[PDB]
Amino acid sequence: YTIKVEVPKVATQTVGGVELPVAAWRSYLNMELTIPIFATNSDCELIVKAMQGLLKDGNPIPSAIAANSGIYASNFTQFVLVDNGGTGDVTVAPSNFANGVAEWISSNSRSQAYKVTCSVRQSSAQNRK
Amino acid sequence: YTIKVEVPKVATQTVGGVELPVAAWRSYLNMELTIPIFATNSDCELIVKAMQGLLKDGNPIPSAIAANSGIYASNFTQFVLVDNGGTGDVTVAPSNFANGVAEWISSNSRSQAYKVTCSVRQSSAQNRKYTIKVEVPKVATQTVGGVELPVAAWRSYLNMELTIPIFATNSDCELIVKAMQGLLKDGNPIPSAIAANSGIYASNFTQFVLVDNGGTGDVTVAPSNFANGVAEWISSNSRSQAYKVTCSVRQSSAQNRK
Amino acid sequence: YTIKVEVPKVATQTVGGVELPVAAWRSYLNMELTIPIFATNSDCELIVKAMQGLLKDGNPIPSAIAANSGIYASNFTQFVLVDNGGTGDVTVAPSNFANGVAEWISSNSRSQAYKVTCSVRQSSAQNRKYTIKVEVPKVATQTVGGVELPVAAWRSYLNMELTIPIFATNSDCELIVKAMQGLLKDGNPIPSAIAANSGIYASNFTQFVLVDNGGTGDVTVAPSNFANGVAEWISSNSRSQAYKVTCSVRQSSAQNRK
Amino acid sequence: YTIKVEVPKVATQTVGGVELPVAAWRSYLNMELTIPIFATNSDCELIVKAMQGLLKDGNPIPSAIAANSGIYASNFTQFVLVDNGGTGDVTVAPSNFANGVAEWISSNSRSQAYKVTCSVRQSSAQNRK
Amino acid sequence: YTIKVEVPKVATQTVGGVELPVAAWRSYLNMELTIPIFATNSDCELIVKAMQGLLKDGNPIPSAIAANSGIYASNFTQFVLVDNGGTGDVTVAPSNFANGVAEWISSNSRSQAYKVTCSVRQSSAQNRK
Repeated sequence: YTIKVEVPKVATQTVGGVELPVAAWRSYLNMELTIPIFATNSDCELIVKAMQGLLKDGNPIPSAIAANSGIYASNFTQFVLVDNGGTGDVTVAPSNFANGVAEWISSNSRSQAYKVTCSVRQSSAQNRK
Repeated sequence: YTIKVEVPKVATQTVGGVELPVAAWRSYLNMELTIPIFATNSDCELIVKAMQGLLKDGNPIPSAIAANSGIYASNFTQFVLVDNGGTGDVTVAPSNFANGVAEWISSNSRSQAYKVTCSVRQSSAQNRKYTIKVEVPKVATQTVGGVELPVAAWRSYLNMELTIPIFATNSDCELIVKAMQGLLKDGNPIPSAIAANSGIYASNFTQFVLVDNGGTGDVTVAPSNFANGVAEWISSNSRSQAYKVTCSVRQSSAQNRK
Repeated sequence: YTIKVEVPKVATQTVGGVELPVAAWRSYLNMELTIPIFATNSDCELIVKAMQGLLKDGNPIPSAIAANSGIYASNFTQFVLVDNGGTGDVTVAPSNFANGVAEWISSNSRSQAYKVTCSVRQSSAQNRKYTIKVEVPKVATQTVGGVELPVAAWRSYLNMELTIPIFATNSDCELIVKAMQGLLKDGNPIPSAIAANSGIYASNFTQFVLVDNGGTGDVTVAPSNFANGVAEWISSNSRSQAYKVTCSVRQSSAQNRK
Repeated sequence: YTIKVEVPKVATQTVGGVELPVAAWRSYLNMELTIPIFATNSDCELIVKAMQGLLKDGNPIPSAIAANSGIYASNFTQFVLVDNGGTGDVTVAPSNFANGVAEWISSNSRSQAYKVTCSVRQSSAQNRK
Repeated sequence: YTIKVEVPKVATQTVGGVELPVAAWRSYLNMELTIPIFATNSDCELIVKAMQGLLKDGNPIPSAIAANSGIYASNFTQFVLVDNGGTGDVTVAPSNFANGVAEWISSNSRSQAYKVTCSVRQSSAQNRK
């Protein structure tokens, strides 16, 4: 799997006196996951559980990021990307499935929107990337 | 957005038979829409409203298409391009007929005006082709050399090509116009997807009425394919005698979405 | 003036169907008119009257066309080319049949005579072609070497090509003749524009009866296109089975208008 | 805009004893108008008003010309070019719209007729000529 | 005759924080008129009448311009160039007669003013341009 996420910072920009909604900067997340062909569905569930537990609230890895510090069909559906207790949530919706790459986009201007992509590819004879 | 429509010829047609050549029995519609990335949802709703007002009954373009005619000195009239409930309406007026291209612009400066152009041509021996273009601006004031000028921050572009065989009866052209009107009706999948900056994936991919004939004789299209992300609707007919609708969306360039 | 007419074949025709090949179902008429810049309105009315008298019922050319025939020794007769209410009428008489071209001239000198020529030919495997030419003079006296001679100051030229498929019935040829007669009837847009040295723009661009069948079964043509200045009329049919009329006017050279 | 007007002087000419109606001479008027794309309809109305006021009766420019002295669809319609109080008026009628150039011609012989042409063209990126 | 007219668009411009009255853009009108030496004063009056009728309100040529659309001594005196019903009129006044070219200028700043010029010259042996 190759999964990419983009988080923007929404703002207004003045191009010669003209106001346009843009993103001041964007943060990128890239992740690659390799699974051997011998893996049973239970092994895949264990991998998913490990990934979920890596970023649970209160653990060192998410706590470092949260303060900018260090160490001291039927599947192409809209889902909630950012949950803020029911108010201020960010929802992405499917947009494109060209070249075997699925895409999601939040309901906003394209310049101020969240972007999520996911794709699978048989990289090796015994590994699926 | 890329949209394609295929309409069958009904006059003197035998149901379930073989009718050749293919080009003598089918009408083709191809629509391309370019929207800049700076447009919000409210801009998309305005673009959808402009499209709904372009093909409304009684206006020059549907009247010309429904009667196999071109643009002449009796249907060249001003019409409401964008309807906003009687307040803030955007209307266009005849402004040019040079080189065989009919043009309408709104009562604004040349840098802040809605633009409509229409042309017809005998493209082949047995085919006639309509070319239609619409330009929708985003008005702004921009300061050059310390002086303010009216400009457009960006423009949204719509182009349409319509190919009709010479054997089509006036009723066939009326069917084409009705299908065009029913494609963009409010509440249908494509305008809803356009107004929300999204695509057609699983919950808006539903069957809908393409041709409305007062309850009796209506034409309904149902989903039939989703390969490569392109959504496809067909009617209850053979693939050679059915209404076909295909829709897809991609990112053409870094500044626009098609 | 450049004028084009398209006539459909009606015998054994199915309404709204597909009929192939195209060349087996349609008749074509192409007319070119060259008028010198020195002609006034009264000269144009005389030219229009000559055209009206050329295609009047009972005359050699319409009789030959309506019966698929050529020119032979029973319809080769003299006829009134220009009618001026019994006084000042211009008549032509048979004068030549060499090389397969039938010729008529008026009772005047060879330099001051109205000229009419007609020929037929099997131009293609399934098409027959009529070529018709008319020459209208402007008589004058000109002094060369101190001696007066009769000459023509200028000549107005009319040429017509008519293509008919071999499958056409006598009734189809009668329909063609009636359409030809109704095109140039007094009060219709084209003769009115020709008589006034003008074109078809907005007020003479009106619908008119092309084929007159005694009130019942009449054919009416209505405006449908005005691109590039060319005026176009069609009947209430598909573009493959309708009567089509196109008219345009330009300046061919510094001395003539076409 | 590029607007041209031709005014003839009607006469009869003897070509070897043959009388022909011709124009002894013709007067030509050529005018070019440039309008920026930023112009509002009110600006265009102001320009039209200035053009009309440049040639109003009693002003220096028309008075110099009148004595040969100096300084001391729905639009292709017939209109009156010369107004002479309802008697002796000159009316032009549309004739041709080839190559994007509209033409008008008075109801006379072509050799003794008034000629009016008008055409528009995008000469520059910000100017319409 | 060679007649030129300039119509400005008045505005204020900020040069490094300094306000100056300027014209954002200018529209130019150029016209050339040729009259043969055989023309009688009546012919010149007819030419002036044709020029006036070319731009009368309601005719195709001024109506196209008004909406930016197409086709579908004793003479050097001040005169009204733009008439707005007695309120908001634009008046030009004589300024210069150098090199045989007469000039008019509206009573404003030179950067925001209307400019009218007129000059006559014998271009050919039988034509006056």
